[PDB]
Amino acid sequence: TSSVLRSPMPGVVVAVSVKPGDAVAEGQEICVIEA
Amino acid sequence: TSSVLRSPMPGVVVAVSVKPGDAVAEGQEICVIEA
Repeated sequence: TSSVLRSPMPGVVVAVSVKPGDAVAEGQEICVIEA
Repeated sequence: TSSVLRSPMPGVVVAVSVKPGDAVAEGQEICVIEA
């Protein structure tokens, strides 16, 4: 019933586009990480 | 140089574990989405 998203790399989070309670669509941006 | 993480499914974000400026390790939890 649930998905846990993890970072694919070491880096720094530069943007986060969602907060708890927001809906998401498949393919919708969650965050951006710089290497 | 950068990674864009997207939702793998339609759902609702139930938890977000990072904010801009935080470091992440490979495999570190970003968020949890419920279907």
